[PDB]
Amino acid sequence: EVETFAFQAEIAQLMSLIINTFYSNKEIFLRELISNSSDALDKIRYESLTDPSKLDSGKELHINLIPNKQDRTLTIVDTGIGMTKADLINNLGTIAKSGTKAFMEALQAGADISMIGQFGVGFYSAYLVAEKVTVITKHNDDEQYAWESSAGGSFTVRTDTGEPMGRGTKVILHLKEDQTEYLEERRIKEIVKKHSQFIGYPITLFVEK
Ligand SMILES: CNCc1ccc(Oc2ccccn2)cc1
Repeated sequence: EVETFAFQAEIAQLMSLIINTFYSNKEIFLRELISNSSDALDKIRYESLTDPSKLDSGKELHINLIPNKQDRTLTIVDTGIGMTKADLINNLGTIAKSGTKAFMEALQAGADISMIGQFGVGFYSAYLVAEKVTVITKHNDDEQYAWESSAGGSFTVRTDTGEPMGRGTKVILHLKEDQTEYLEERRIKEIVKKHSQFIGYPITLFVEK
């Protein structure tokens, strides 16, 4: 059972701007997704301060970066609070309509695309480098779900049959053909050190055979 939804108009415009504006500094997508993962980890940590059972679904709080050159995918995994089906609809737990409006105003006042994360819609910077994005997520209060979109105005949500995650979020970036530099170990390391060296969770960069 696959459900197909239309993006709200303003989110569709945000995605079209990210895809179609000439902007060479694409590497910021990874900073934004790691920052989102840190935010999600902070949330489950905070809930666990008063209810330890919130970590029955997994005590480890971490971020994994998994490149796969055969699949041409970069996957960012975190064991944060995850998202309910309702959160996945409703723009992956963001205030994306008002955030996009504020981001648009800033761009017209001289800001650039790299400020996107200050407006709460940093997730959509994934489309700087990905032709399709798959989000697998498990929240303590819901079942495991998969969100997917190749932009073009729509996304899908289905129950995830795949590997159980326990708790957290997996962002799978299906990279554009000309953006495979983001599968190279030395490139990922360089970006993580430049933008995320002080993240307060362990970031493990997986290697390949
Ligand atoms: C914005 N809150 C999350 C967060 C925390 C630490 C962090 O680390 C670095 C590393 C290099 C330069 C700047 N910040 C990056 C993001």
